[PDB]
Amino acid sequence: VNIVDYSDCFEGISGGAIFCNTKNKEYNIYNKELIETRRSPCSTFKIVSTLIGLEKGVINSKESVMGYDGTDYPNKNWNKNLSLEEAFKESCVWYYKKLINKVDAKSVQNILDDLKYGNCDISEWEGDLKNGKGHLNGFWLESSLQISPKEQVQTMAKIFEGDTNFKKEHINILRDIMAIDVNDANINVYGKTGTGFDEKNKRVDAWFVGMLEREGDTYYFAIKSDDSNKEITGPKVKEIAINIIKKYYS
Ligand SMILES: *C(=O)N1C[C@H](NOS(=O)(=O)O)CC[C@H]1C(N)=O
Repeated sequence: VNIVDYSDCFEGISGGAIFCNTKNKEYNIYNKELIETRRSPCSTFKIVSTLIGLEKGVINSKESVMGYDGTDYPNKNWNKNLSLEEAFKESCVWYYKKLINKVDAKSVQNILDDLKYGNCDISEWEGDLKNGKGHLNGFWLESSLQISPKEQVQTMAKIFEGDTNFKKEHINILRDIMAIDVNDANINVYGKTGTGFDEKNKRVDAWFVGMLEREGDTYYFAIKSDDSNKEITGPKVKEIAINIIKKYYS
C-alpha cells in the first residue's frame, strides 16, 4: 500500500485515485480519505447492471435491444433501438432503466451482496424523485446505493479476475463494450464514466472506473472527483485518469 501524489494530473480539481495490481498486491492510493468514502456510483453502475441483465437473460449479446418505443429525447442517439454496446457507450438511461425494471429486487439485492457492492442499499428503487426527472432515475443515481472508490476497484477485480459466478461469456461482452481508445497500442484501457451532483453537500460525483492491461500486469482503478465546481463531469475525470495512466503506468 503506497500513498502517492497524482495531484499534478488533477490540474487543481479535488479528487483521488486508487490503482490495484492483485498479482503483487500493490495498492497505489492518492487521497486515502476520499478513496475510502462511499458515494453514489451514478452511471458506473452500468458495469454491474449489464452483467445483471445478461445473467437474467434480459439481454444476451452486445447486439441486444430493449424495444425502443419512440419516446422523444434530447440526445439524438437515444432516439433509436440501440444495441447494448451503443447504450453502454451513450450511457442511455432509458435502456438501462427498462433493463433493470425487468429484474426482481431480491435478485438484485443478492447479486450486490455477493459482489460486496458498497452499502448494497436498493431501498430507494425509483431513485431521487425530488429532482423532477421521474422515470429517468434509479437507486444507483444520487440515491440510496453508495460505494467507495476502493470498493469499486475490489468489485472490478472480483469480476474480471473470474472470482464471481457470472458467465465468462458475459464478462467478455462487458470487456468488449468497456474498451477505450487511448491512442497508445501498448496498453489496453477499459472503463466507464459516471456523473452526478450531490445536492446535500453541493459537490459533484464524477467517476472513471475500470482496468488497465500493460504486458502481463493488470491494474484495477477508480478515479473520483468531489469538486464543488459543477463543470467537473465523468468525461473530465476520464481525461485525468488517462493522463495518470500515461504518466505513471506506462
Ligand atoms: C450517469 O452517470 N448518467 C447517465 C449519463 N452518462 O453520464 S456519463 O457521461 O458520466 O457517463 C448522463 C449523466 C448521468 C445521469 N444524469 O443520469
